[PDB]
Amino acid sequence: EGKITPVSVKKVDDKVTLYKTTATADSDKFKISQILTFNFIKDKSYDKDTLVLKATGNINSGFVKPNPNDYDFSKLYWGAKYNVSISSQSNDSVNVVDYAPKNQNEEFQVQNTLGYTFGGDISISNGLTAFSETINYKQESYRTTLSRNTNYKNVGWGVEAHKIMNNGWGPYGRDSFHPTYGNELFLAGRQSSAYAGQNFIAQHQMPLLSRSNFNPEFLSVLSHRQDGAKKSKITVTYQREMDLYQIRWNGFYWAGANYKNFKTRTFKSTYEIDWENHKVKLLDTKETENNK
Ligand SMILES: C[N+](C)(C)CCOP(=O)(O)O
Repeated sequence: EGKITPVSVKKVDDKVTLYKTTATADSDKFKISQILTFNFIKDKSYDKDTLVLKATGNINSGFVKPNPNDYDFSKLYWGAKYNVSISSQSNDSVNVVDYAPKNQNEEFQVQNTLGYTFGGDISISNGLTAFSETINYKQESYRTTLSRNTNYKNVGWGVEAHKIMNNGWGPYGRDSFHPTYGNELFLAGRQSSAYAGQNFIAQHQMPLLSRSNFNPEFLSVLSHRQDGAKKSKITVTYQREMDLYQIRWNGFYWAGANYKNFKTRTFKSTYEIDWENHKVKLLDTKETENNK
């Protein structure tokens, strides 16, 4: 649910003209917000039309705190992985050619610059030309990877829990497991004389992405061959994988268990890109849930 701004035009040289329009689609229910800025680059010195899409917005973590009254067993849900996907769903003249980030990255702050040079050259550099854009996001304790299904018409990224320190313990991940204590990701004490509901570390000691939200900044470059249809379809998906983290007292010690992607919340928008008129039109939005 949202709006699409009118198109703004910026004539660079006599060769290049930039056109921009921003679309916003939201899921109030899942607390996901997609802000999509389509930058069309018309370059007379290049035999292809270029589109630089910047995807920003918000994806809530889906965090659910534990019931403090839980005595011997308790659980909480946390935002373990954020997935953003872009797909060219029609028109064989259109392909996904470049993107940022373009490689795995576990730095606390991801910063990249994408530049377009007169003549068609796309360059991506680390840190913050006829056109330029940047991506900047914080992902402390998490790691960004390029989705396995990335190909000539598809690009995706995953921002997943990676190296999470408890106090000085760790690092722990979605898969860590101690032969005795299980996954200790958010376990406060192995022998705590406490209610289970009160034996997790505090929210402020957990990564911001795990208990708050993720503010994505991703860039995808689509190329149009200048032959065939002027319009094409594109889908943009924002998703969170929520893990069920639970702790239990067995009479002797505390042990933890993390169920990976136990709950999934997904928001997908479908737009029709009009490469001739530098506009986009919302065709559909779809909210989908998975609950194991
Ligand atoms: C914090 N931890 C539960 C992951 C490791 C053990 O801590 P502790 O029970 O020795 O205080």
